[PDB]
Amino acid sequence: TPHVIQQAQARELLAQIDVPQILHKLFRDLAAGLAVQPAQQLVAFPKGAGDFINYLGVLAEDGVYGVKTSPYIVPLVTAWTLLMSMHNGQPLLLCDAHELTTARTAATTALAVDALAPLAARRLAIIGSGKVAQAHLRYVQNLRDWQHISLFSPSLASASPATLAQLTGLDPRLSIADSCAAAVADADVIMLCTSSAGPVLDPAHLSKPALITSISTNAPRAHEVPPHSLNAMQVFCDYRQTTPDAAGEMLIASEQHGWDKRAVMGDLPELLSDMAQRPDYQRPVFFRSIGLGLEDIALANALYQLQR
Amino acid sequence: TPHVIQQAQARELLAQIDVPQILHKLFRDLAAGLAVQPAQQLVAFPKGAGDFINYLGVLAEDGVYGVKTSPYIVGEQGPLVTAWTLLMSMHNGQPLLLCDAHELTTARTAATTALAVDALAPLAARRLAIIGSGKVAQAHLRYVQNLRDWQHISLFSPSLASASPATLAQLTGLDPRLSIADSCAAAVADADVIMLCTSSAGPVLDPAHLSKPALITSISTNAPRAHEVPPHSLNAMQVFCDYRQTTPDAAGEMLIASEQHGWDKRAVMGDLPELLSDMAQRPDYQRPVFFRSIGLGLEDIALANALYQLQR
Ligand SMILES: NC(=O)C1=CN([C@@H]2O[C@H](COP(=O)(O)OP(=O)(O)OC[C@H]3O[C@@H](n4cnc5c(N)ncnc54)[C@H](OP(=O)(O)O)[C@@H]3O)[C@@H](O)[C@H]2O)C=CC1
Ligand SMILES: NC(=O)C1=CN([C@@H]2O[C@H](COP(=O)(O)OP(=O)(O)OC[C@H]3O[C@@H](n4cnc5c(N)ncnc54)[C@H](OP(=O)(O)O)[C@@H]3O)[C@@H](O)[C@H]2O)C=CC1
Ligand SMILES: NC(=[NH2+])NCCC[C@H](N)C(=O)O
Ligand SMILES: NC(=[NH2+])NCCC[C@H](N)C(=O)O
Repeated sequence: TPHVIQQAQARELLAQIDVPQILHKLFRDLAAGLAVQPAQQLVAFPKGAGDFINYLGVLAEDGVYGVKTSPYIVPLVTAWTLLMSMHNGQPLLLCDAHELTTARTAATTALAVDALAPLAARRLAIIGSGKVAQAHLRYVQNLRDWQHISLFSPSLASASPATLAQLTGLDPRLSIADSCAAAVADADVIMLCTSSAGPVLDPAHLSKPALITSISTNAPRAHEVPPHSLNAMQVFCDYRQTTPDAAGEMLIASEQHGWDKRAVMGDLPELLSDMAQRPDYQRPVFFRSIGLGLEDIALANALYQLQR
Repeated sequence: TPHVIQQAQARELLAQIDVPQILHKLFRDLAAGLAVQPAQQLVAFPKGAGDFINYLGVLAEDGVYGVKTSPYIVGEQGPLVTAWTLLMSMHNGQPLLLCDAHELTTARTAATTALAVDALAPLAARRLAIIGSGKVAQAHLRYVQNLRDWQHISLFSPSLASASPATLAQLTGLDPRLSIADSCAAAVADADVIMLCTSSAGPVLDPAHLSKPALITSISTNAPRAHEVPPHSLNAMQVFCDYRQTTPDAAGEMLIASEQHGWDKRAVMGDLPELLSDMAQRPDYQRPVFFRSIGLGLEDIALANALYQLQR
C-alpha cells in the first residue's frame, strides 16, 4: 500500500464489478445510517482559472472512508479518489476515477428508473449522445420491456454513419432521431444526459406524463428543465439532505418560483428501503442527480478489494 | 507520478525546507488573494468510532491545490490519529504527490504560532513559558527560540514531575536557557509570552491570574470544542487567530464565548494574513493578547508542495 491505479487498470477492474449491486446496497446502507454522505464542497480557483469539487463518503460497513477530488481547469476535467482505512487511518488506494464516475452516474440513474418508472412502460428517450448518455442506455436497457429507444443529440444530424453504428450497435430497438421533440414523443421515460447549462426540455410540452431524469452538473446552476416546472412535477433526487441545496433548477425554483425542497417526495435511500412515496403519473415525475461521493467511495472500495 | 512519500522520506525532505519562510510567504499570498483557504470539514463516523477532518488549500501561485485528510480512530486501547495529503496540479488536474504528513503537521503547527509570536509579542520581551511537553510543544520551542533574546524559558507538563532523568535531558538539551517547572503557576510567572501546546479539552490557564499581561498562544484541537483558556476570558483579551474567516466558526473557546459570554467574532483584532501584510492592529499590552491556531490546510498544502518540488 497504497496502490495507485491509473485509467487502464481502472477500466479493467471496472469491467469486473457489479456497479448496480454495489450501489443498490450502498443506498440501503445509507438509509440505515451505516454510511454517511456529507455535502459536496466546491472551491473556486482565483483568476477565473476554474474550480474543483471534493466528494466525501464514509462506508463504515466496509471500514473505509474517502474523498474524490474533481478539478475543472480552463476545458479540462479529471477525477481522483483516495480511499482511507477506518481501522488504521492509512491510505488504501489512490485511483483515477474518470471511468468509475461515468459508471456510477449511469447506474445511479438506472436505480431511479427501476424504482420510479411504471412497471409496464415501453418507450424510452435519451437526450445527449456522449459517454454518460451511452452508459445510461447500457444500464437501463434491460430494466423494462422497451419497445422503442430514441436518442437525439444535435451533433448526430451531421454524424459519421460509423459512429452511428456504434450507437445503433448498443441496442437493436434504438433509432436515432432528428429533434428533441421527436425523441420524446409518447415517451414513458426520458433520460436527459446532456452537458447543457439550460433547459433541453419543457415537461408541460409532453404528450403524456413521463419520468424525467437529469444528471447535468458542470455549469453554474446547471439545469436541463425549466426551474418553474418542478412545481408541476413529482420531484425525486439521489439524496434529499444535500442535492436540493446544490442543484441548479431547485435553487432557481425556490428563489423565484415559490418552490420548496420540502416538496421532494423521495430520494434513493428512501425508495430502496420502501419508505418513500411511489408516484402516480397524474403529473410528470422528475428525478435529479448531481453525483454523490458514496457512489464514488463505493466504486473505489470495490476496485481495492479486487486489487487485494 | 504520482509519487507516494511515506514517513522516512517525509522527515528528511522536511529537514531540507524552510518551513517559516514558506509559511510567511504563504500567508502573504493568502492576503493578496493568490491563495485560497476554504473552511475545514469534519465528518463523524457512525457508532462513536471517530471522525475525520479534511483540510483544503489552493496555491495558485505554485500551480497546485490539495487536500489533507486527518482521521481520529477510537480504539479501546488508544486513539489513532493520522495525516495524509494529496497534492493535485491546477494545470493538468493530475495527482502530483501523496504524502504522509504526520510530521509536516507538527512542523507547520509550530512554525505558524512562531509567526504569531514574531508579530505579536514585544520586541524586547525576554520571558517565555511553554505548557505541554509533547512533540508539538517541543517544535514550538525550536521555532520560537531564536526570535527574541530569551533570558529564561520554562516548560511545565503534569508528567514531568516523575519522568526519566534522561527524558528531561532530551528537552533540557533543546535550549541552555530552559528550565523544567513543578507547576503551571510557576512557569507563567513574569511571563511575556506563554505558549499553550497541550491536548487539554478544558482550560489549563486563567489569563486573569497572571502577574502581568502576556501573549498567550493556543493550539489544542483534539476534543469537541477543545479550549486551553476559559471562554469568558476572551472578552478581556486582545484576540488574534490564524485566519479570520474560518477559525472563529470552529474554535471551541470562541464558540462557547459567543454562545454564553456575549463575545462576538467581530472582536478579532487580526489574523496572520493581515499581520504579515501590515493591515492588522499590533496590540498594546493593556490587556493580555490571545492568539488561537486550529491548523489551516493551506499550511499543509504549502509543505506538501515543498516536498514535491524536492522530489521532482
Ligand atoms: N450527475 C452526475 O453525477 C454527473 C453529471 N455530469 C453531467 O453530465 C455531463 C456528462 O456528459 P458527457 O457525455 O460526459 O459530456 P459530453 O459533452 O461528451 O456529452 C454531453 C451531450 O449532451 C448533448 N447536449 C448538449 N446540449 C444539448 C441540448 N441543448 N439539447 C440536447 N442535447 C444536448 C451534447 O450533444 P452534442 O454532441 O450535440 O454536443 C452531448 O453529446 C457533464 O457535462 C456534466 O454536466 C457529469 C458527470 C457526473
Ligand atoms: N492547532 C493546530 O494546528 C494543532 C493542534 N493540535 C493539538 O495539540 C495536541 C498535539 O500536541 P502533541 O504534543 O502531539 O500531543 P501530546 O499528547 O504528545 O502532548 C500533549 C501535551 O500537553 C500536556 N497537557 C495535557 N493536558 C494538560 C493540562 N491540563 N495542563 C498542562 N499540560 C497538559 C501533556 O502533558 P503530560 O505529558 O503531562 O500529559 C503533553 O505534554 C493535540 O492534542 C491537538 O489537540 C495538534 C495538531 C495541530
Ligand atoms: N466544477 C467541477 N470542478 N466539476 C468537476 C466535474 C464533476 C463531475 N460531474 C463528478 O461528479 O466527478
Ligand atoms: N478529529 C480529527 N479527526 N482530527 C484530526 C487531527 C487534526 C490535527 N490537528 C491536524 O491538523 O492534522
